[PDB]
Amino acid sequence: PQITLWKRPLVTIKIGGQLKEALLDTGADDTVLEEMNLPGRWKPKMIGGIGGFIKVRQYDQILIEICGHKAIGTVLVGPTPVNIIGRNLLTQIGCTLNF
Amino acid sequence: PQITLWKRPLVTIKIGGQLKEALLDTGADDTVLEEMNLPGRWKPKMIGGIGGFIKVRQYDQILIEICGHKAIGTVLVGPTPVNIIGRNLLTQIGCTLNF
Ligand SMILES: Cc1ccc(N)c(N)c1
Ligand SMILES: Cc1ccc(N)c(N)c1
Repeated sequence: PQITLWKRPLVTIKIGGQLKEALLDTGADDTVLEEMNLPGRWKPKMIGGIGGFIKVRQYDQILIEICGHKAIGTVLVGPTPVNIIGRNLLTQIGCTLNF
Repeated sequence: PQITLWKRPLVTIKIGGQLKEALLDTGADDTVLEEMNLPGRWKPKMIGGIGGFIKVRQYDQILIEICGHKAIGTVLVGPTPVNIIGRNLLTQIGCTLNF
């Protein structure tokens, strides 16, 4: 689709059997989701932004559907206040910025 | 232009006579720039993100060129580590996400 920016670009995602909403975030290197259990093996990670840095759990080769577009890759889970879809997954679904 | 997301979407901006680079950030409600002097009247503001909240100075009706596209509006200045072009200005230059 083509998404405009008058509101926050929150779209529907599906991950580990659950439906969520997530922000398509061209300013996020990585994908970061609110707390949730996800399969198996993780390795710690730190991410920073405005205000500071948080500890997250990194999970590799995770399947995630983003508005009907399936992608497999790295998902981080931790104390973010919004689910964020970062460039790691945006590249996979073919996402571009246009103006 | 059409920008892909393999790298961070850092583009050239011009503000208050200076050339800078800034991230086109669909995850930022607001525009936020590293420390710099700018004309006249400001009113305090707080912004949050990952890790916490920072204090910024809000400036209204500021002219800013974003890759050749001129926009006037609110610019915040404060201790951000990257210059961020948020949705307030992205809407003005006609910026959309497409996939
Ligand atoms: C369900 C699942 C969990 C972790 C990994 N690493 C993979 N590939 C798949
Ligand atoms: C140069 C300049 C500074 C502040 C404001 N508010 C405006 N409009 C213009």
